[PDB]
Amino acid sequence: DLKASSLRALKLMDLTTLKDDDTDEKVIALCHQAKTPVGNTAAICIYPRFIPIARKTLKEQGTPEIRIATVTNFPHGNDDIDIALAETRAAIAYGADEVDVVFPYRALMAGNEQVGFDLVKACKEACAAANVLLKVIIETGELKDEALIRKASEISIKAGADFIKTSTGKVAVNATPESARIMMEVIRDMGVEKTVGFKPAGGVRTAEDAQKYLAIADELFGADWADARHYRFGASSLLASLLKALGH
Ligand SMILES: [Mg+2]
Ligand SMILES: [Mg+2]
Repeated sequence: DLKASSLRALKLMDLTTLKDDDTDEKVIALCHQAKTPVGNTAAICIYPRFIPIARKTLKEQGTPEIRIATVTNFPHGNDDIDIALAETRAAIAYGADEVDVVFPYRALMAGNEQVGFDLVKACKEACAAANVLLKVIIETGELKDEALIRKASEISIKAGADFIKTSTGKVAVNATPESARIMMEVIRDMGVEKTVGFKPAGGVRTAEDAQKYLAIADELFGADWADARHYRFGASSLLASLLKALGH
């Protein structure tokens, strides 16, 4: 049923705005939108500079349980660990609940597996010390090949990713059911489904597509696995489509 999958998907959304024209007022509006008439999203995802006003806004409307996710090393996934760590420490100091860091995928495409491992591990150590979850964006659209998607997923998991996420939403190709299945198969094959969640992101716009992404999760790990600690939708306009499927 689409309605059951849509409500489920809504409660798993990282409701996102990551735009050149973002403003405090736009993030405040996103916070109000996260408190939907059928329930709250799992989180918002915003640039780090909007975290403090977002936290205040979420608290004052009585939804402090809507988590605050942000992005670092974003969107480029450069291989400078000092910079990626510095942005991650800034995100923490701002008040992030979760940091979505971009894996250095161009370095991996060049044959360097080590910098990706160290970059994820450095950011994880900072986040873990602050009780902040770390998601790792591997950019499946640029990786393109299934072997590289598996490898970037494997490196991120071994380096301590709490989530692996398909995409930044800033490149030509983002989440696809094919890329989602590959990444979830890595979680399954590595036996880390209890400690590593999955997050399709970018281009996920319809309730029909959200249903397909959850179906893959249900198929691989059972219908009870995809909770907020283990599954998120990185999306924006998807919320309107999920609500329309629900009667709002
Ligand atoms: Mg470099
Ligand atoms: Mg070393």
